[PDB]
Amino acid sequence: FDTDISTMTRFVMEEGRKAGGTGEMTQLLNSLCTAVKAISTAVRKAGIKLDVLSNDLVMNMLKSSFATCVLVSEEDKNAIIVEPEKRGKYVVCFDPLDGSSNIDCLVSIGTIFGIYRKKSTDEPSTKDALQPGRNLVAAGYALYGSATMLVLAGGSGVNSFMLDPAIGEFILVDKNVKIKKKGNIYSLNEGYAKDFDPAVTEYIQKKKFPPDNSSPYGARYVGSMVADVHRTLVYGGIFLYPANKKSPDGKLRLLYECNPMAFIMEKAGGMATTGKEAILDIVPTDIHQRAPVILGSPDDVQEFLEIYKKHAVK
Amino acid sequence: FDTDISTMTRFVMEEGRKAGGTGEMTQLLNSLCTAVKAISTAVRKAGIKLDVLSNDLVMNMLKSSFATCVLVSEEDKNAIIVEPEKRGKYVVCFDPLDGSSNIDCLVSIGTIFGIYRKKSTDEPSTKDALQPGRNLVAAGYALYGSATMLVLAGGSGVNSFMLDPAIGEFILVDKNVKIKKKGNIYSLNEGYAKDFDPAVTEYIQKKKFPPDNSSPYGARYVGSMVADVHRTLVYGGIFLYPANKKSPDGKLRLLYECNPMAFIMEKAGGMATTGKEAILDIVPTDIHQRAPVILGSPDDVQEFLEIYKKHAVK
Amino acid sequence: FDTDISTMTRFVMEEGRKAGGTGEMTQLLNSLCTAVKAISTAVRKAGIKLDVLSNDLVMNMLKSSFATCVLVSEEDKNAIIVEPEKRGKYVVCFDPLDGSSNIDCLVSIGTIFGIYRKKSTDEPSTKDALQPGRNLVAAGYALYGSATMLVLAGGSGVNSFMLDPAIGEFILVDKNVKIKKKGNIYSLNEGYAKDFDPAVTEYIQKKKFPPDNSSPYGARYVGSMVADVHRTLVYGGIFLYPANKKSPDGKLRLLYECNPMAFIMEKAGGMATTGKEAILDIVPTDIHQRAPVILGSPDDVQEFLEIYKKHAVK
Amino acid sequence: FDTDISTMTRFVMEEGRKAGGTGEMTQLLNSLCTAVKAISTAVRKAGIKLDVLSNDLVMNMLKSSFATCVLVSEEDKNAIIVEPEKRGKYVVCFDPLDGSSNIDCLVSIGTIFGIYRKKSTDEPSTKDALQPGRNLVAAGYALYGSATMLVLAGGSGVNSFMLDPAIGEFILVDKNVKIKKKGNIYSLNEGYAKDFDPAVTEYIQKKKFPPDNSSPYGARYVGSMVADVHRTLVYGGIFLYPANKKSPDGKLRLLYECNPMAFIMEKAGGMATTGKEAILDIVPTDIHQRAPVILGSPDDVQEFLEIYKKHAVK
Ligand SMILES: [Mg+2]
Ligand SMILES: [Mg+2]
Ligand SMILES: [Mg+2]
Ligand SMILES: [Mg+2]
Repeated sequence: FDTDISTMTRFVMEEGRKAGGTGEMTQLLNSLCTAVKAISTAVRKAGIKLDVLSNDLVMNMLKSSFATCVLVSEEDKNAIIVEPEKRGKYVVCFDPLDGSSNIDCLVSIGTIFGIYRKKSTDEPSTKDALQPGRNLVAAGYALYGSATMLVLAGGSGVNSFMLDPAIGEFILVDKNVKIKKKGNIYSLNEGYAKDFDPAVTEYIQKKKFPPDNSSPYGARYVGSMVADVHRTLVYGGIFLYPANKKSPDGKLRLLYECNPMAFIMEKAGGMATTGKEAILDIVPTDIHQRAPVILGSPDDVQEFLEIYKKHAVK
Repeated sequence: FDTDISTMTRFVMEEGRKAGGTGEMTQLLNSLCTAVKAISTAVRKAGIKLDVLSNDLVMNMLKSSFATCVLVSEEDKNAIIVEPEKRGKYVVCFDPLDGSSNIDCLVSIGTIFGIYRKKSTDEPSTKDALQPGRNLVAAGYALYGSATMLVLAGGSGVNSFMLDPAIGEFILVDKNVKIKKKGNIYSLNEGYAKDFDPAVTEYIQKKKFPPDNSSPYGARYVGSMVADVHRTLVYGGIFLYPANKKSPDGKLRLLYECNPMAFIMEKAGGMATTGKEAILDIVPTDIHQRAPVILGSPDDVQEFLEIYKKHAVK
Repeated sequence: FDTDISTMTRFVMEEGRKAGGTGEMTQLLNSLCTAVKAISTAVRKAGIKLDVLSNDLVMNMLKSSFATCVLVSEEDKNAIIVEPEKRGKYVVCFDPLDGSSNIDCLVSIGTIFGIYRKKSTDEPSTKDALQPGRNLVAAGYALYGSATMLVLAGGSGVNSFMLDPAIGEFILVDKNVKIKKKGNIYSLNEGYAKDFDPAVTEYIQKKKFPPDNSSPYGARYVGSMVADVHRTLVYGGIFLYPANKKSPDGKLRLLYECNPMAFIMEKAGGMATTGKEAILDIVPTDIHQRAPVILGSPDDVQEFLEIYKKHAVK
Repeated sequence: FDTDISTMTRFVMEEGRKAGGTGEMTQLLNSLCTAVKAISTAVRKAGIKLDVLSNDLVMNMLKSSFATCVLVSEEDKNAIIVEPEKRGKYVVCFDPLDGSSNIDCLVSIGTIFGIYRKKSTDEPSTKDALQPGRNLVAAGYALYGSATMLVLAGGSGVNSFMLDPAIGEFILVDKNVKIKKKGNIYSLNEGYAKDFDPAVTEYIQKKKFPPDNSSPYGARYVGSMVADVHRTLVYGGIFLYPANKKSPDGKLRLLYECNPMAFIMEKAGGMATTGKEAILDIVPTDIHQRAPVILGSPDDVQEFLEIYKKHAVK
């Protein structure tokens, strides 16, 4: 066995010692890890709804952290104001179990969260949760796959942690990851080819028949956001979830879905945009607001952006 | 805890009692399950090559089963003749760790196997492994995902088993599964759109702009065969791995990749073909021979087949 | 000869003048009658496939009616969208030649159709054909027997028309028919006695050994749906096509087989159910969907229903 | 002046060309518009009863349309059977001049109508007017305010038309309107606070002191149904007319008041319910039957519904 275990806690603990945290973020992240480990377990045996189980699990651990004041979940109509006695300084937006639809086919589902520091001195309210993604102080997700992973983006980089099931701790596996500058994979559901705007139809076209005669990009789309975004972070490329008829503003939620993934992308060196603007700069008006997202290696989203404006004729 | 555990072993044991097996198949399948459980473990922590580890693991457990005589692996140039003392009546073709390429992105990789009964009275040789897929007596795969699954197709149906990590046994989860008649998902790497033959280009086209004005099929492609084939078995639809420039005969291997998946499809009520002929009817000439594969719900591969012949102009 | 001929056309023409039709239904029904008359002829001499001939015949006459937009046939994998120029407001579901299997033994085969008014303002699609039977505006069948009959159920009753071969017109023969309240004949293939659920086994039993010591019902089963359903409408009784092993959801199709016959039954004063629910209330998900059917005189299907629930133990 | 005028007639004329109408609906709607324009005029100068004038006006224009057979007015004890010579296929329910009580204070009063297609082949009778709101083929109202508006809900959406007094035509102003998902205004006469059931008292309470500390909803109640419902459709929010002591079943009439407004709400993307059930699903027993109504943005009536059942303890 190893005598010096590099656990996530040790890591967030060092990090917090720089800025001089009170340690709340550590309580927050520890509580979160407990919820994630419980979910990985439910998932690894749920066969021999989980959605509500996961929501409650994450909600309860978060509250017991004494580190939060406002909880916004994909699973809740309204924002949650944490009791005064368990109150703390952070606002956390989360999607307890994402990809919960195609869950049977074992397609890598996951948990997504974004953490903001409350700014107003007054009583907590939904307003605290309506901050632009650029205001996030931490963000990440857990991918429940062959192994349970937790990717975390602090204000100093992206680090990948893998759950060691023998001791139930997330061990640092990759430190300060950077997304490659240009990738060879594009990802999106081409089954909606019929509703795609001309910009996307053109961009895709340039992928299958490159004009400089290079090898065309390969296609890859899992169907679960956390899965597609993770492959993107890891091997590079681009991920697209534009608007169509069935979802004229995109299908992915802004607060607890696009923002946390946008923040991780930038910290990783990638980019995240709506075509018009960067996801992190969008100021939210509603906690369940959606947004179109194009994200990935910088050289590919930029190439996308040119084609976007060539058609914006602004 | 449950007092009556429905383990895979109990199941293959009942099944074997019908035909009146000597019990070799049970030894074979038990040895296999041990190898799979060891691999799920290596995988769940391989981060904090596996290919060769897995090959050796599966090879060794198979030999110790006293149930086999000829082993054909994706990882081996030639077929393996099992020692006389450990010799048994079955020939097993396998792919120890498939999807071993995009393994980092947690995209559901797996193990694939096909089991044949030796027919010739003479000394074992490669010839024993060169039988048409229709001659298989058992087949299945293990999907290493959120949970480790083992799908098995005996001569009586397809059953899904999920690994209970607490006791290390595969518990029967789904009995005699049937693939839906028609699905709404199509799966293939459209990044090779440029090399696709007219039949596929047309079929795909009919998917994105249905002529009867129905809703178009959704796209889904994980990149790992076992993953894509499993989602197909589960939610229905179609999976396509045709030939192109880089692979003019298809990329998937016949013996230990297409055949086992073709056999499971048929037993599930689906179909598996090359366009010209059914995968199970192809008589192999080489153990590493490849084949183009179209497989899935019957109503979709048939629809594909019409378009195939409309272009075959035979 | 008669100076005042009571033809079907005159009849649908009067009827249409009530509701104030544009006359499309008349064009539709006239085109249909032409197809039926051509088929009766092919049949009356087919000896000295017809299926495909009949499908094309009915398809072509329907399109030329300028009264339809979506055609669903038993003979077609998908629904048919009628050309814009020949487009009209109705959706018609049909089974061109039913009983086409035991056709040699002269056992009364026939054509079945159901007519729906399109509801959506948008482009025609399969969805227009997926309406519950209770939405039918007209329905009927043609029985090709000793005489060619056409039974039609408008929203005002059931009328029987017989083809006068001398002038090639269907003359009204029976106006507003009503099925008797209770009949003395039961109809179903008892050769599947082995797969029958306990409810049916009990019901049949009460038929051969009536508990009130009355005379037992006679048995009658032609093998051709249109034939059995017609004898039922005429002399009363009950017709049963439940589910078994070979057909766990029933063998008869919902859209163009059970629905049109269910609608006629109700309009005739009879009932049509699956055991659980009335056939007309089932909302279709697929154009080739099947359904178990019990239909006939009200006093008999009700008696059946009691025994059904006595075993449902819901 | 504009060379291409987008009049309501042109619009209902295009729409009718889809379904293939005989043109009756156009005659119907044109006759209606004439009655509305005459009323807007009487109203714009009635100062320098109107109720009976309006009833007669609408009754006469409707009859001259040759498009109706049964007329049900708020102003008439019984239903009206239209003469055979002027008879047509539609049944129209209407409230000629609503809000006719607080008319002096200039509070936006209006005309409300609902149109049904007759179904029975027999002689017209009151029964034709007793169909559930979900059976409506068209519905709308005219708001006589700063401008005269006509809101129409066809089976394809809601469109707002404004009367151009210079040429006396209703010009399309807003196409296919959608009610916002959640609004910030609640509307009801709180002066009956004393008779309100606990569900409403609680819901209102959650509006003035939001539990998630958000800004409380503003109050707005004009006193005239058409006015309150129109502001609701336009800016979103919720409208409530529950039952009390003075009106234990609600005050608004079902046929020509709640149904037409319920149909418009749904077509607009909103909802309309009694607390127990949706207004459109209520099958009428009497032409002057009343119903409690809660209607508006979906996110608000749903929030209401939860509180309704939390108190139904069903
Ligand atoms: Mg989600
Ligand atoms: Mg392989
Ligand atoms: Mg048939
Ligand atoms: Mg009124």
